[PDB]
Amino acid sequence: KRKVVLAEQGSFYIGGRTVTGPGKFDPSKPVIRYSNEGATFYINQMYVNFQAPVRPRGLPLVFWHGGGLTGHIWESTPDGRPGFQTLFVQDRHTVYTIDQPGRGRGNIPTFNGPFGQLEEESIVNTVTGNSSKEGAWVRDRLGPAPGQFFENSQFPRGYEDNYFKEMGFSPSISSDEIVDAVVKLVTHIGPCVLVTHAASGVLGMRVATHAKNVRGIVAYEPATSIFPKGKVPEIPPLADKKSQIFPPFEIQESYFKKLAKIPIQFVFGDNIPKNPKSAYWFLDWWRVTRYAHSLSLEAINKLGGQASLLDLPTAGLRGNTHFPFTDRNNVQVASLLSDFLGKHGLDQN
Amino acid sequence: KRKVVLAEQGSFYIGGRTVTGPGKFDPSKPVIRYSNEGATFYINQMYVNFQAPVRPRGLPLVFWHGGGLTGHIWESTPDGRPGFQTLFVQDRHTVYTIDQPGRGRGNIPTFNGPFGQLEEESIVNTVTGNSSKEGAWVRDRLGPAPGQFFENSQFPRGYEDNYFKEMGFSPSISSDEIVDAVVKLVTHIGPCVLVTHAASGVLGMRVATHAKNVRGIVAYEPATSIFPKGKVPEIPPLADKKSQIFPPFEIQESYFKKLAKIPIQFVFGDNIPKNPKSAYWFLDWWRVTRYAHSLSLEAINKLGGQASLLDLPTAGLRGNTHFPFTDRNNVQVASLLSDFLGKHGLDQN
Ligand SMILES: CCOC(=O)c1ccccc1S(=O)(=O)NC(=O)Nc1nc(Cl)cc(OC)n1
Ligand SMILES: COc1cc(Cl)nc(NC(=O)NS(=O)(=O)c2ccccc2C(=O)O)n1
Ligand SMILES: COc1cc(Cl)nc(NC(=O)NS(=O)(=O)c2ccccc2C(=O)O)n1
Ligand SMILES: [Ca+2]
Repeated sequence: KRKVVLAEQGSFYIGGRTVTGPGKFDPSKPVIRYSNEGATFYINQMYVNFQAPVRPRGLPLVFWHGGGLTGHIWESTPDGRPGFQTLFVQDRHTVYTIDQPGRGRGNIPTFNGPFGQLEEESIVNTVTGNSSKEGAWVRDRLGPAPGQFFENSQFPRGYEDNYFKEMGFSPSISSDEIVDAVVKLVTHIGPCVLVTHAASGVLGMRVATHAKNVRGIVAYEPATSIFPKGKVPEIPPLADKKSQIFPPFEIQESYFKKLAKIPIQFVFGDNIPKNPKSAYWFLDWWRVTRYAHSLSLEAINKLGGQASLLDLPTAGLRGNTHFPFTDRNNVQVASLLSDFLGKHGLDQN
Repeated sequence: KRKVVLAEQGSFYIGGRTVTGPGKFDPSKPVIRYSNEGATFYINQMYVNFQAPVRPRGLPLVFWHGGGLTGHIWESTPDGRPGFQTLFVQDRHTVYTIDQPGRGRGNIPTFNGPFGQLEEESIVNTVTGNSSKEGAWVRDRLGPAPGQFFENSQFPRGYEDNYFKEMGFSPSISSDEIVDAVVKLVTHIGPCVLVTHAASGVLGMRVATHAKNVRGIVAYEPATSIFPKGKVPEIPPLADKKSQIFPPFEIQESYFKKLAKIPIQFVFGDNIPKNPKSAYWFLDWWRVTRYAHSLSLEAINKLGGQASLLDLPTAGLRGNTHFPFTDRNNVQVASLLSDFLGKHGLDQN
């Protein structure tokens, strides 16, 4: 089960643009100096890895990490078991994994000067934000509070250090430029399936409205909902009566209707409450966010779509976290993804 | 020949520490906020990838990228040919590739606040530095000035954008903490060989003085020379009679002596001038830096060592850049690395 046979593997950079400092470069002057003089910088490019099996069947899969993550989460679980990259090469799909602009091997746009600043232009903000171990613990629903685990947890307990070390900050790159890089990738590889997670959920939906080569989407616990412009349904605030979920993204209806042309599945793990929970902000946040997504999928289906919501507990899988593809039962989670691909013929040539 | 059979592959995080923000975490309060309140942050951890062949022979190889780079440079060349990772898995070595702390999938230590600042504490500097395309062009000796190639160049022309997109800034993480992470990796792996490049040259030498598991070093064009404390020889300034090379790193003789106990090879490419070249700063810089390394290797041999300098043109290979392992003749470069491993018994069990 750890063995993998690759016809080919590799990695490359795609997307991005260039920005430039003032003046001219002189090769006789000291080159190692604090200066943007005569400088050309490549910024906002994306890193892409691929592994291809011998005799691939069906469409390539593009795995797109969630917020603050990298392609590592598709490579291995925190306790060292095979990730979805290995599992789906074994399932005879070519597999692409990316580090989006601003994350991991993607570009972080900084120069000579305060972070993110190229002379007078602010490419990204100098002030950053970042989550904590404690924030990530409850965001990911390991348990209701740091140090605590829900009863039938599929988290790989004992490997907390490995898990939280994989997370980090994102600079303030425009979401337009992240979408642009993946649109370019989808043009490059041809017909494919996007497999997204959390923060890349809404970005993958946006990519699909720009790229007909996206033939299906599976999104693990997407973080932001998407609706036709001006048609966002009423969404309640959280139980604290003061907080709200992420403002839904709105796109013009002519683009939204492209989401009705491909199969789309949103997958949710366990321990999302049915009723308000004022004591546990992130549990309540997930309740209302999942509700918003159910309305988003309904709007897609009313336009002729093929969108569905899969709650892993309804499929017989209990205890999954916000990362079902690295949980202890990730092989069973992968089996459900294979089922989706097979149902729609995305595993056949 | 692109096919690769892996007994196993994966990745993991290792090394690093934690820093903590003020106060306590309350799961009832909004978790997504501009605050380090109650926050634990994992910082300065390293990303590690591994690919193991069936029936490995000899010691595992740890490939360590140069300055501003990532493990991508061992995966593929800019024009998409197999990198040393593939070539040496095919050569029946287990291959580790790393993204060191502060680069790629390694941690970049920043929080909520100005880049690198945790409340009143500066973990890394807010002001960054970075090379340009122009500076990298002449540092890497593609040619004497940006956009110009040496006639004999082994660079994969036409893939310049791909090449420069792989480079980025590094935050001011202490070199001690980078060495510490690799020492911990070497402890985990067991006996191994370090293959370093440019900025990681001096760091790999330091790791070997702390880790008897390092059984050999091959360094491609190391950037900083190393000497016993108080025994730095006379090194001239550059031809401009103003600039100097990087100040040599000095270590205790009792640690320096450990470098005499393992085989060490420094590898240099082509187009490094023999005589002073005041018109081309980085060509002259490489002349004096290579000279300093010659004296460093001499110092190791006078302690009973086996340290050698391989100039690729003397082996019949002409035109190599600062990245010989991604140049057009990188298969021939790899053959010379296999020759070194075989002479010293590092390719047998
Ligand atoms: C006219 C050719 O198209 C391009 O210019 C182009 C476009 C987008 C990304 C990369 C390239 S590229 O060629 O500069 N490089 C690649 O195509 N890279 C690449 N490298 C690997 Cl190792 C694999 C791959 O696709 C599987 N693609
Ligand atoms: C957890 O605690 C904190 C603290 C602070 Cl300051 N910022 C964040 N931001 C995110 O988690 N941003 S997200 O983009 O990864 C994301 C958000 C909601 C739900 C999911 C995700 C996610 O992609 O995993 N989380
Ligand atoms: C090229 O032009 C500029 C401009 C500025 Cl501001 N800073 C740098 N820094 C480096 O290249 N730093 S290095 O660490 O990668 C390195 C240095 C010398 C020789 C080799 C390397 C190297 O690792 O490849 N280069
Ligand atoms: Ca989302």
